[PDB]
This record gives sequence, structure tokens and C-alpha cells, in this order.
Amino acid sequence: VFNRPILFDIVSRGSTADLDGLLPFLLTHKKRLTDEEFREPSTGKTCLPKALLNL
Repeated sequence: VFNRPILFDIVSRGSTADLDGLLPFLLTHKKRLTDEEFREPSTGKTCLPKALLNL
């Protein structure tokens, strides 16, 4: 289970280890990293801006 707050926390902390199970979740559930569930409702900021800002 990868919800948006958890994914943002992981990507902001830079924990690359916690992303191993993301691939089976995305493949099995037919979910994509560009889906609305993975975007901030306020701005639409995606995970990559989160990671780049939190350097």
C-alpha cells in the first residue's frame, strides 16, 4: 500500500530502499506515477519536484 503522504515522505527523506514494493503495486493495480492520486491537489506538484526541492 503506497498512499500519497507516505510516498512524499519517502521521497523527501530520500529513502530509496522503501520503493522496492512500489513496482508490484503499480503493475498489479494498473496505477501510474502520473495519476491524480499521486499529485498534490493544491498545485499538481509531482514526486520529482518533491525530490528535487528536498535535496
